[PDB]
Amino acid sequence: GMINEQRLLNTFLELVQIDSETGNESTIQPILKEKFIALGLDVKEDEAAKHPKLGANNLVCTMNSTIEVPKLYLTSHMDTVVPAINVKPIVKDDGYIYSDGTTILGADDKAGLAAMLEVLQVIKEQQIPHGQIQFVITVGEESGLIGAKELNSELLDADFGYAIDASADVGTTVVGAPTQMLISAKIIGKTAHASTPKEGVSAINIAAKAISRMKLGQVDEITTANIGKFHGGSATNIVADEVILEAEARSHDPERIKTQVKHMTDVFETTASELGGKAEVTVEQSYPGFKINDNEAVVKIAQESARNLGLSANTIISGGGSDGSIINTFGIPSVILGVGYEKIHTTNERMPIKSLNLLASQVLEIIKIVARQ
Amino acid sequence: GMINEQRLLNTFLELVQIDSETGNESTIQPILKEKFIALGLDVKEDEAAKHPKLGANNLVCTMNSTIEVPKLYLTSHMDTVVPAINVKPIVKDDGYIYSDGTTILGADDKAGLAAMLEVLQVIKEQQIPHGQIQFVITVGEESGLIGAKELNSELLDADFGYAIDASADVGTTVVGAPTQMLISAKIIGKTAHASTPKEGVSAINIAAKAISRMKLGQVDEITTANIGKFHGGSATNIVADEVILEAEARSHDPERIKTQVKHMTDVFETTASELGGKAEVTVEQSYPGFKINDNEAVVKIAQESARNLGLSANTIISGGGSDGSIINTFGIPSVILGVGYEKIHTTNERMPIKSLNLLASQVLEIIKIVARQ
Ligand SMILES: [Ca+2]
Ligand SMILES: [Ca+2]
Ligand SMILES: [Ca+2]
Ligand SMILES: [Ca+2]
Ligand SMILES: [Ca+2]
Ligand SMILES: [Zn+2]
Ligand SMILES: [Zn+2]
Repeated sequence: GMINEQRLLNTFLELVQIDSETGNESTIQPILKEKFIALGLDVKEDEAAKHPKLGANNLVCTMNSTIEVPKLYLTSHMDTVVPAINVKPIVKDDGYIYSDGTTILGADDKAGLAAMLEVLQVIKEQQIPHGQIQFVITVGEESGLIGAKELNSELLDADFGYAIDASADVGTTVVGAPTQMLISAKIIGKTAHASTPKEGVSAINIAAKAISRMKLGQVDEITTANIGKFHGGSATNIVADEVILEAEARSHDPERIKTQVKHMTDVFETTASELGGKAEVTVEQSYPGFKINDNEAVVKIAQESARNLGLSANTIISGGGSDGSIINTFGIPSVILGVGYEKIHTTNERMPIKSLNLLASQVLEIIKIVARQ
Repeated sequence: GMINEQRLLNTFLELVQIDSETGNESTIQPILKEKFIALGLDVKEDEAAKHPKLGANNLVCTMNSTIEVPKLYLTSHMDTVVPAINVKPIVKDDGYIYSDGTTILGADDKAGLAAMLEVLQVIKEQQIPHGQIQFVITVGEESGLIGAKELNSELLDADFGYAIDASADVGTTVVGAPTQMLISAKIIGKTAHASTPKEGVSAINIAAKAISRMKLGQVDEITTANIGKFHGGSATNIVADEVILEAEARSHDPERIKTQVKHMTDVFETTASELGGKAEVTVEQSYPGFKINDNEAVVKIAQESARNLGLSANTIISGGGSDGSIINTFGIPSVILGVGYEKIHTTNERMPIKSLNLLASQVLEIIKIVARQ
């Protein structure tokens, strides 16, 4: 075929053996920079390292057009979740790459990086004509898309592109994603001895009553909410005067997320006030939602590339975020390609070899389709 | 007049400055033993020190009759709550003894001990006739009446007596105290990503809903219940699969405490099961309740002693336990005398000097009244 399977596997295995836990990207980043320079790209850094939760700058690597056709970008993230120091990957007879059980594999997202490096090597050695391609390697994706948020957008020059970073089968494309917001609550009551409970106001009882009347779980077909953490109270014989709650909400409609966050806020505040306490609520947007139209070129090209390789060509809506959630806010239409990694963020993480081969073949195919528009 | 007020004050100050945080009674215990022996008492020790939460044995100190009249016992506890290392008491012009604000005072319960020692010294030096009196000095009262629970009851020989350890004005007598039970619940759900909440079952939602269904606070006129601790969940983006609740219940009716604890147990178990989780509920009796009939000799002698000293002579019901709650289970009618200590278990704890004088005078009067019967 086109891609070198043996080389792609070796690249992937090399990459997972470079320690890059999120916020500690300073080892992997110079190595990736030098690899993309070695492949003939002009590699530029932004100033993301200045952020105190990030260990190196983002990389924006540009390959000149050798044809005019559309300007493409591709993105993967160089960081992994914890624990991912000294990953010892094992290729098995079942056709899956595993960790040894002591770490994550870091297929999320070094499969995406291995796929990008293999494709450039294939393009070089076969002189495949192509348009302009940007390879955007981010830091801190696993700390809440922080590299993407600190990205110098003037370094980008693209009509559309692809985040190689969806939890879906290879050939499935994520065409929309939700807005996510964090909602935290501090519920204050009044301390008393537990024998004289009329002298106090229990923040545990207020928080429990609030939660019991709150729209939570699958709030509707396109909206979710979850209380992740509930902590409060020091002793059985004391009326609890403080509870801390940490929650989230997600929706694919911006008006529904607004209503849901206001709802949670108001339920906490008015339940606490009714029972003689008070609620301090604070909110933070993690990322904004998007939906790319089904007839946009970026979608149809993704689908054609899947069809050409005998894959589903399905388009789905994700339950969460990626760097494409942020890059979409720059006005560059972006969809998220299935990588086919499994059990990510756990020490059982694994990568099917056939999926790595197809992903690499798909990214090549996308570049060729864009090159013939 | 009869109690030596300065000597009483000096004895109190001496005792508070000997560290006896609960479980670390090993230093104060032999110091107290020598004081009781030097005042002419036969002192016996049990084997409470073998208990791994207790640092010394209880002391049972017996004073033979110099008359036949009823056999009395008096009890105080030698331990204090934390923080009570390096207590630096201050006697102020407003008529109160304070700490320096970095520790508790330990008026609870060294006011009781001081009162006892002074009364013994007045009896000795004035040759006041008396019946048999036992002075029962416990350890671990502040760890849940643990020394009283380890007490060798065959060392006791009394018709009735008094725990000098109530949060009430001097001349007020506690004639009843409730049953307290601890109830703890581990609520288990099922983990899932917060974007797909139907795949999981939130233990936070279950635990909150259970609490909203439950009778809590002032359950009725003589029954209380409190959720003191509520802890669960690790992250906003994960459906929480575990919550630990720690609760209590109290009642002056031993059947209503059982009904309440069954009610709480049943609501946890049925709510968990309904919503697809489970509830593990464990119960422990901290201490049993009692109520001494108001016409009993022990109550009438406490009230008479109070009236003789110009004090209210009220009888109340307490909100909590004491060593008297345990000693009553041995069949020795016991009521709890108001000590007049204030803001106990806090670094603002204080002792009115006038209350200390009246308490020592009251204990002396009770011994005299018993000696006439
Ligand atoms: Ca930094
Ligand atoms: Ca990830
Ligand atoms: Ca679709
Ligand atoms: Ca011991
Ligand atoms: Ca106490
Ligand atoms: Zn990823
Ligand atoms: Zn006490």
